[PDB]
Parts: sequence; structure tokens; C-alpha cells
Amino acid sequence: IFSVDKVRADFPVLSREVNGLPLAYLDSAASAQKPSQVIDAEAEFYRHGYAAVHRGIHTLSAQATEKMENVRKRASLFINARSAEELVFVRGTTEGINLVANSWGNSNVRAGDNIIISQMEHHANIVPWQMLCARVGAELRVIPLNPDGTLQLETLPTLFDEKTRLLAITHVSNVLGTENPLAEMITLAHQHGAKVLVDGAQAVMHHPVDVQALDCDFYVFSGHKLYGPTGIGILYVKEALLQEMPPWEGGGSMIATVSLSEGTTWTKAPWRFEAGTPNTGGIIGLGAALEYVSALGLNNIAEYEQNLMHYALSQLESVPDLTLYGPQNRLGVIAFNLGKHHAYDVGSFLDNYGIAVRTGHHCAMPLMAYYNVPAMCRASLAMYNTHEEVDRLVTGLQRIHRLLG
Amino acid sequence: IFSVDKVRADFPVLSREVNGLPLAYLDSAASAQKPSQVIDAEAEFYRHGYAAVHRGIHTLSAQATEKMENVRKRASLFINARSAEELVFVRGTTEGINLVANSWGNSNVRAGDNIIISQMEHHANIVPWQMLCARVGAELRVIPLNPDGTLQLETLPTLFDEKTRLLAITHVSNVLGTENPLAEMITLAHQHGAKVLVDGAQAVMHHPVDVQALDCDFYVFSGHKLYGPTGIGILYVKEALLQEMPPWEGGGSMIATVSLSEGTTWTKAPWRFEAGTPNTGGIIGLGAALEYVSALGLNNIAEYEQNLMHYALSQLESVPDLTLYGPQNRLGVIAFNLGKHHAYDVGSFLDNYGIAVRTGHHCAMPLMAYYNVPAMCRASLAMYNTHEEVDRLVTGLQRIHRLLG
Repeated sequence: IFSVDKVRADFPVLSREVNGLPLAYLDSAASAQKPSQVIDAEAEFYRHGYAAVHRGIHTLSAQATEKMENVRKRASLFINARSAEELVFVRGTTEGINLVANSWGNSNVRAGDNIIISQMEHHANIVPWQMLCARVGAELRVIPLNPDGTLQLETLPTLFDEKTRLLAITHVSNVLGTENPLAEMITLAHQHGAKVLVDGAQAVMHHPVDVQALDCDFYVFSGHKLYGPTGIGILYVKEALLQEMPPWEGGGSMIATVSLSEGTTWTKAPWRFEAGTPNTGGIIGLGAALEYVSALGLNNIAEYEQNLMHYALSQLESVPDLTLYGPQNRLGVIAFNLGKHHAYDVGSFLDNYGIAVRTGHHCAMPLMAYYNVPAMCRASLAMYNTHEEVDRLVTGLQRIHRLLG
Repeated sequence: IFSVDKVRADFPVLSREVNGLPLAYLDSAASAQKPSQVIDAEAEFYRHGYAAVHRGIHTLSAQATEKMENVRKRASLFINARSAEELVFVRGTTEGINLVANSWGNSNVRAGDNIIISQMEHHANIVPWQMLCARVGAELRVIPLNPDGTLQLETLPTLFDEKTRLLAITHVSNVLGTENPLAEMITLAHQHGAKVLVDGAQAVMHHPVDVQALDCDFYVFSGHKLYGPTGIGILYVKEALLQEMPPWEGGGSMIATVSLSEGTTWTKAPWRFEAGTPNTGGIIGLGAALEYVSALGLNNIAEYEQNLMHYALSQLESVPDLTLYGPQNRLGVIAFNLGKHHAYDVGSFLDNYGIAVRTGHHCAMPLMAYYNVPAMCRASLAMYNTHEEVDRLVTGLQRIHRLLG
């Protein structure tokens, strides 16, 4: 099982000091810190086996190509996709959603159709669908929230109809920490012939994820939140849908033939969706990140994190005038407001105490609006965070209270 | 000035051995090796200042945001853009071309219009325009080649007309090493009201590049060819055009406001075109790469490389039955065929001698077709390559000749 202290000693940024104080990094929901195994796997790859990966003859290139197709496989196993060919390497969740929206969206959603998202979505699971609806004349319908941060599921009967082509929904909210009941919802959507895109940017680091049990048609996530590098993410599409999708970006490596007088032909899935040099260094790093989480055990992480969350919720009970947002069973993040202070001031005092939290709309304006607040403060409690970091948060909020109140 | 030996000692992969032999990496045109200053700038950033960059309050995040906006500025200075706000961070040249093609292309090229590319383009400067022409009903016209690997400029009068909305052309060919006369061509295009997109993936590492003197409207290049990481590239657009372009990817950070009942508004250029977490690690690395080239001096590099090229061309003169393709003044790469052996066999023998060259169509099928060959072999002679690596190439080709002939 889990030793938080052994885990923290893998993360070099956690030794840092900030504003002369010891960093309490509580913003892993925005981007996670990377263990040195991740950092060094990327660096070693650049120091020793670097080459172009376009299935080259020469050795380094042939080896780099295989290391990359191994990360594809490993990622596919990590989410239990049926095969490696169902995963497309993207820049991150956001790019993965725009690829679906354009490639699948353009040939499957028509004027008069509708698409459903929820009021808790992140802007990455909003904007691309908004753009698709404008382009084709479809309607974007929304599942409303309940006060407690959970979706009003009683509204589906009225949102799902025979024009519903897609449900795009978050696994886990980045502000509320709510986990949506994806499997039952996917069951429902599928009964109307609607596909489901699952945004799992805040799910893959907290517990095991199984796309076959989910039965989601599309699943997306980013590496930088899952202790990996930036610039790399994964888009999973069911083989049967991926095989009919037309290309989105065009260029090198995604074509089979290119003619200036007979036109161009495409290569097969997944490679049809990856144009030009891939972020090979980010792919190697992402494989390291996946091996590092799998070796900790998602179920040991989940367990440590859950207990940390319970500890935090319980101590925050003694911060006066604290508003929490979201369900009690929240995963990963704690979204809150302190009395009437603007979150911006609350996060500047916390920052000034060496405590990193995220403050603002969190790329979720419609969720702020639902709560009728312009912004919120948010703490992430990841696998490398401690009781002591929690205590500093509580104390800092109490002091912010005393001083500004 | 330039010490090739001092330069090589910065590149860790050049000490490697391959197939038990000392690597002679002659494939920098496909992707370049990275100096340890580049590798370590990325790694240090992850070990010590890592955070989300979405203009966060907390310290690390505020610092990461500034490091990134400094790389934007530095890149803008490296190509002499008038300002930092004319550069968009992309995955690489390919993504930069698809962004222009969609964002600018969709609102500016209509049914009946035409777009001009050349017969030497790379697939990245082909495919996106092919897709745009299919979507809107425009015609893709091509500047033909001369035998020597130079464009037939006498054909422009017949290709440019009042329906020509764009010229997309390479700076430097990745197979022939030809440098197109961009400034005069841009002058011409502009006289018809056509914009010009310059593909400079093979220009930025060989000599200084100045987008104001060029007067190109769009310029693209990738970091992995310019001694930098993967997953990061630059798209330069003239401020006046960039300011009217609508967004391409949607999501976090590129919006000003997001409403589920009043619609969404956009932020300003460049940030309107960057959705979701950026490849922050690749950006830091790209800044290191830019500082490392600028400190060598593009003009010292150009000079060393040119002399290396002259040395190579002269020794290859004693390889029997060698076909070279491209002009004598070629930059960077040497494209060739050995007698009647398929390039694939030539590159496997070379590989087996520890010599990495690229063999195939090089993501330029129309250029192979022009030469009526399915493929070619290609050597890159970059700033870290030596006379001795050239000699091994020549010797290996002579032996391949003797054995297979």
C-alpha cells in the first residue's frame, strides 16, 4: 500500500519554497506535479534514443516508433479499451473534444438536431459543441444542476428525443468533484441512438477507469493532470465509430497517397487522425506517468485521497463563514468561498502563505452562474498532499477571516 | 565563430552507438537532436517551477505564465515579427497550416476561388489546402518544377488571377534543399490581393529569417527541427490578419465569456487561437533551443553548414551511378538515388553501417512523381555533422555499389 512520504520524495517540486515559505501545492486539478521518473524518462529519451518516428528504416527511428506504439497500447490497457487502435494521441482533453466535434460532429449532427451537455461542464466540453451547433444549425441542450452540485437527472426525459445525436458529459467535475453516473446515463442515451462523449480530465488520476464497462463512445483526458508532461493527451473512440470518422488535421503521416491531380487517400485509424510529427517526448513521458500510477495502484491512491478528503472536510468545519460547493462525496477538489471576501483576495492571502489554490471561474462560467458567484476558490487534494498541508489551509482561512472580517 | 567539436559535445545522442557502430546521424531534416541545454531547461522547469499557466494568482503559476509569454516574445524576435502578439503556439508546422486553412481559409476562400501551392510542397502544405478546396469548391493550382529542383516561375502569370486568394509555398524544400525566392513571389501575389503562407520548417535552422522583409502574411515552423522538443511549433500571422481570424479550437482560455443561454465571446489574438493547457514544457524547451541557436549565430551555422555541403557534394562525385536531385546551391539536405537500387535497400545498408539517413517519399509524393521515382534517400548535413560523417556516407555508398551492383 500507499506511503504518502515515499510518494512525495519522487516529486522534486514539493521540496520548493515559495515567497520564502514551504510550498503547499493544492492546485493539481489545474495541472499536476510530475515525479522524477516521468521527468527523466522524457529526458533520457532525448539524451539517448531521439529520432523522427515516422516508421523509419534507421535504428533510432525504428526504435522511437515502437516506444510510441507501446505507449498507445499501455494507455489503451490503462482505460481498458479493447485495442490500442482505439486511442488517438492529442494535445490534451480540449484538442480531443474539438477533434470529435469536427470529425464526427460535422458528419452526424444536422440542422434541427440537438446535443446535450450539463451545466457543470468545463469550457472544453462546451465551446466545441457550441461551435458545432452554430456551424450546422443544431441545438445545445443542458442538464441543469441541483444545489448540491449533482445533475437534475429527472430532466433527461425532456432533453433526450429522436433528434439527440450526442450526450457530452463530465466524468468528474473540476470544481464540484461530483462523479456523474455515466453508465446509467450512457444506457439512456444509447436507447435514443445518441452517442456519448465522456470528458474524463478529472477522473483518470483518482480511480480505475474502464471504457468497456462504461460503454462510452468517446473518452478524453490529459497527461499533465495525470502526473505527466504537457502537450499530450488521449482520445479513445470505439473502433466502429473511429473507423468511419473522416480526418480532421491533414498532412504528413495521416495520408496513404497524395496526388495533386488525383486527390488524396487516407491511412487507417488511429493514424488517420495524427498529422505531422507527434509530440514524441510527451508520449514517452506519458508512458512513464502511466507506469508510475499503475505501480502506486489506483485503488491505493483513491483510498489515501478519500481519507485525505474526509480529513479536510472535517477540519474546514471550524473555518467560520465558509461556503462549500458540491456534494459531500466529492472527489479531488474542494470549491469554496470565505464569507464575503472575493475569492481573488482569499487566494492572494493563501498564496502569500505559500499555499497554491486556484481562484476564479475555473473554466466553468455556467457553473459559477448557477451558484450566482463570479468566482470561487478551489483546493486540490491529490495523492502527494498531506494532513499538514490541509491544516495550513484551514489555519490560513481562519486568519484570512480574522483579518479581513 | 563556430567550433563543430564544441557544438557536438552539447548533444548527448551524438556519443551513442548503433548496431554496435558509432552513429552518424544524418537525418536532422526529419527531426533534430537536442543540445543538453534544451533538454535540461525543460527538465529543470518540471523539477522546480511547474504549474498551470492560465494567469494564476499563486506564484509558480504566475511565474510559469510569464516564462511562456517570454518565449512568445523571444520567438517573435527570432523571426523579426513586429510583435509578440503575432505568434500563435501550435503543435508544429502541420498544425499551424491547418489552423490557417480553417480559420482564415474558411472565411476568405469561396467556391470558384483558387489557391496556389508548388509541386515541391511537403504534405503538410498540401493536404490542408486540398481539404479547404473540397469544403468550399475552390481550385488548388500548382507551380510546376524544373528538373534542377527549382520552380518554373514563368508559369505564375497563368496561375495568378483575380480569384487567387492564397499562395502557400515552402521557404526551403525538405528533399531538394532549394530556397524559393519568397520575397519577389510575395510581391507578385500581393499585387493580385493574394495572401502568402510560408512553410519555413526547413529554413529556421539554416540562416536568419525576417518576416518583415519577407512580407509573408503567415509563417510556420516547428521546434523539433530547430534543436528543440517535440510538440511545439510557431505560427506567425500579420497582426491585421490575425485580428480578424475567428477561433479554430474552442475551450478553456480562448474565451472571454461563456454562457449556455447568451452564447460565447472570444479573447484577443494570439490567445483566441490557443485552447486549453498549452504544452508549457515544450514552450520552455523551445525558448532554450532559440537561445542556443542565437548564441551559436545563424550566420556562423550557415557558413559551417555550407562548407560542409560543399565538401559533401564534392566527395559524392566519386560515388558511381549516383543520381542527385535538386539545385547545386541546396541547403541542408542531399536527396539521391544509387544506381538502380531501391532507396529502401540503400538506406538499410547505410543504417547497418551506423549511418542514419531518411529513405522514402519524404512526405512529398508529388515531388517523387515529378522525378518519376517512388522514393529517394536523403542525407541531412546539419551544424553538428562532420567531414568524417560525410566520408562514411561516401564510402558506404561505394561499398553498397560494389556489393549490389
